[PDB]
Amino acid sequence: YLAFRCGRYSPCLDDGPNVNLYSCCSFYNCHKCLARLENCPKGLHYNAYLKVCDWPSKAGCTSVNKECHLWKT
Repeated sequence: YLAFRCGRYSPCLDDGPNVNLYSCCSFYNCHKCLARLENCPKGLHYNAYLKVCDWPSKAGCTSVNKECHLWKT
């Protein structure tokens, strides 16, 4: 049924904050056919387990994209 077809802007099935599988500083914010990422302060990683942020040594960054320093949020 493909309920997304929006690309990285719809990696979820509903709406809300979710764990990113690629970026490491900006997590995935699911919003309709749009997934706005959110980079933490001081190049921090988002704690998908708490919908918050935290160093990359505690937030466990396992996203395919470890080098989040590739663009500007």
